[PDB]
Amino acid sequence: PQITLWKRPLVTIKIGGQLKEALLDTGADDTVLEEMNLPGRWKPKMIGGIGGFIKVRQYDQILIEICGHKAIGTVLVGPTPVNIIGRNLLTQIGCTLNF
Amino acid sequence: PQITLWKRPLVTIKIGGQLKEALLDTGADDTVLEEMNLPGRWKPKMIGGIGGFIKVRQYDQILIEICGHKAIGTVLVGPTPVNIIGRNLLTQIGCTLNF
Ligand SMILES: COC(=O)N[C@H](C(=O)N[C@@H](Cc1ccccc1)[C@@H](O)C[C@H](Cc1ccccc1)NC(=O)O[C@H]1CO[C@H]2OCC[C@H]21)C1CC1
Repeated sequence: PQITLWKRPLVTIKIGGQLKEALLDTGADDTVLEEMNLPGRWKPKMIGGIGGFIKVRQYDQILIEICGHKAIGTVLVGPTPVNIIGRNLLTQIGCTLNF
Repeated sequence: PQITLWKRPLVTIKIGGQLKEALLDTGADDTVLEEMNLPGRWKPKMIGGIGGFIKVRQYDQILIEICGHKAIGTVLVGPTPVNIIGRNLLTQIGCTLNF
């Protein structure tokens, strides 16, 4: 679809069998989700934005469905204020910016 | 144009008569630029991100050209790690997400 930017570009995602709301974020290299208990091994990581860094758990090869479009990649999980879909998964669903 | 997301969506902007590099960021409500000398009145403001809050100067009704498209709006100036163009100006240049 086409998403305008008058409001935060929030969409429904399906991950680990659960539905969540997430922000499509072209300014994010990586995808960061609010605290959730995903199964499997993970690696510690630190992610930075405005204000500093937070500690996250990095999970590899996680499947996420974003408005019916499937993507598979690295998902970071930690105390983020909002679920963020980053470029690593937005490239996979064929997302572009247009103006 | 149409911009894919394999690389960071960095563009050249013109502000206060100066050229800078900035990230087109659909996950940002507001536009935040690194420390710089902008003309005009300004107000102290606080903006929060993934790591916490930073102190910024809010400049209102600032002209900025983003890849040839003129926007006039609010620009925050402060210790951000990267220059970010947020939705407040992306809407003015007609930017949408498409997938
Ligand atoms: C490699 O480094 C990265 O990719 N870092 C990513 C990251 O932080 N990206 C941000 C831009 C960015 C890019 C590189 C370095 C610093 C800043 C932005 O895209 C996402 C962020 C989401 C958000 C956070 C708190 C509350 C609401 C929304 N938005 C934001 O901070 O916006 C500020 C300014 O506008 C205001 O509205 C919303 C909050 C306010 C993190 C996700 C992986």
